Order: sequence, then structure tokens, then C-alpha cells
Amino acid sequence: VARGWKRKCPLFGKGG
Repeated sequence: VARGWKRKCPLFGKGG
């Protein structure tokens, strides 16, 4: 749910 804050610059928006 918080992938956007995984490590540094994750793929919060894998879609587009």
C-alpha cells in the first residue's frame, strides 16, 4: 500500500 515509500524512488505509479 505504501510502495511509493519503499526505499527511495519506487514505482508508486507503475501505470502511467
